[PDB]
Amino acid sequence: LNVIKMKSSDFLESAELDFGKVSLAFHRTQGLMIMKTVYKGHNEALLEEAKMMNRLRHSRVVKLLGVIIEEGKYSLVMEYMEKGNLMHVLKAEMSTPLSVKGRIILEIIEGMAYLHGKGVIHKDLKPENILVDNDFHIKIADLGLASFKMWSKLNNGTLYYMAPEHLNDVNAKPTEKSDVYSFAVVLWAIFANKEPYENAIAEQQLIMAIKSGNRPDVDDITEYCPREIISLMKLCWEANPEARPTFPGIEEKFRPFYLSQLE
Amino acid sequence: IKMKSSDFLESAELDKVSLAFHRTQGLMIMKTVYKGNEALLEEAKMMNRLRHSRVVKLLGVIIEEGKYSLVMEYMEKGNLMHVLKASTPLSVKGRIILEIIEGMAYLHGKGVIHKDLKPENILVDNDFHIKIADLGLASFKMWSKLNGTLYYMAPEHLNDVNAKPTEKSDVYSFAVVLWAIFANKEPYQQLIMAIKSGNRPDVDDITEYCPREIISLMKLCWEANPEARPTFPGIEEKFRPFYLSQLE
Ligand SMILES: CN1C(=O)[C@@H](NC(=O)c2nnc(Cc3ccccc3)[nH]2)COc2ccc(C#CC3CC3)cc21
Ligand SMILES: CN1C(=O)[C@@H](NC(=O)c2nnc(Cc3ccccc3)[nH]2)COc2ccc(C#CC3CC3)cc21
Repeated sequence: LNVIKMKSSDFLESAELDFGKVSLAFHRTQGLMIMKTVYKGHNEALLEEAKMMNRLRHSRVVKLLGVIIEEGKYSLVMEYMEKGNLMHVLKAEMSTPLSVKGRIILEIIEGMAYLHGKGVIHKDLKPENILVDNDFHIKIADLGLASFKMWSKLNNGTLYYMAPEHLNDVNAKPTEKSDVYSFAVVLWAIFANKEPYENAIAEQQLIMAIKSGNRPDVDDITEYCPREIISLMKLCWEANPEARPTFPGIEEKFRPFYLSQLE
Repeated sequence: IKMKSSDFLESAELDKVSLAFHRTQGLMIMKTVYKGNEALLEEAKMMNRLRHSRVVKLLGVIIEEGKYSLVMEYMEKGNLMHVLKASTPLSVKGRIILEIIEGMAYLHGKGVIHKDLKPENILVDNDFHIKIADLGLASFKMWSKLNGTLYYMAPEHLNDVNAKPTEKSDVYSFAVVLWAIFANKEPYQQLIMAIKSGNRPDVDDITEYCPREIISLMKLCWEANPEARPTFPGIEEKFRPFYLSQLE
């Protein structure tokens, strides 16, 4: 457990930011980190959960660096991703070029393939959980703590990326195909530079529409997105979960396309 | 367009909104949208330019210490369905329909498609005149960004959230409002597919007297094919002489 134990004295300084009690801190040897804190006023179960998450080690997946438990105040600690999340970057003034968007897609695929390979279902894949560093590499995060059972309980949601089978039944068993659907909508957003379903009027309209087969508007991306990716996102958002490909399957389809046409 | 909290003498919370008494311009409804940019002011100014007697006027905005609020006209009797369930004379129901037509024709003339026309967005003043509102911020794009009845939604939008709304989308919603005005009640997955297949509010459940012309109008305006529906100027051309000779 010492592998994930951090102390306030390990950091030179920290300050609260304007979710929840999030702060930016400089670690004495490991650099800038983001800290999320909850006040409670049992700890060993929290530390083991942190140790488990810390074993998810892959270049495109957020590595939990450690936790701090002091004075009834409980913190998770991770590396600071300066450019924020994927949608923040997509909407930036600088228009992200095709070669970069293609690499982002491939890195998302790599990260999700690793997670599923480790038996991890994400359950809330979405642009907000795809973080971007200063060289435009990405890492997959779980900022809503959907996979942190204990740490989520201590703290006591867009539907655009949620698979239709989970619309109105969020307690159904999570599946790998649930994540593949989310990925399909992320693909669309990467080329649209925006959230889907802008012409929806009511939440009930949208939920029923998606369950009936409605999908993001492909006509918004045809002049930017290559045909191969449009075909890919259609496979990945098929209504039948078992008709959706695996992420290793997606990777074997997408990587040679990226290499010859995009890189 | 820009107001300050100091511009108001008194305020009391009203069943995230409050009724406030302005120093010079009188009673207003205030809603704090966000607690915690120039595009917001520009959008507010464009809404302020939507000046018509049957359309709610955005009176101003308050931007103070990270607190963002919209300020609009005060409509004493609440929304249309509240009034319908209160009894409204036929000549007043006819005038209300005509005032909906006027306000919607104005909005369409300005290029504004409402997209969520319904009794809750039709506000009634002390003298039973109406104004059209957008309480769900369907047209307030930038202010909505600071942060669900399907009975009135046209079938071309049911199960297709990507189709662009048009003037005829609002005409369908108007037809169902007509039914509600004389039924005095709200209408009606299984329902959605039924509506998309041609099911409509049951005219036979209107129990009070309703002119044939109004029965025919609501059937015309809720045609499944949007091109079979009239425009609001087309509706006014037919309805105003009817109101003037038979109802006023
Ligand atoms: C400090 N912090 C963390 O360490 C988070 N960790 C993770 O997201 C994560 N860890 N390991 C993984 C890898 C994985 C991915 C999917 C499923 C399973 C595993 N993610 C959890 O709590 C936080 C919440 C929000 C923020 C923020 C912020 C910005 C807005 C200001 C920061 C954290
Ligand atoms: C203060 N306030 C506002 O100003 C609203 N504005 C409007 O609806 C509007 N403004 N100008 C127009 C005219 C138009 C109509 C259609 C399309 C485009 C324009 N509507 C928007 O936010 C609110 C939400 C809810 C309430 C409440 C309440 C009590 C009654 C239950 C109040 C507001």
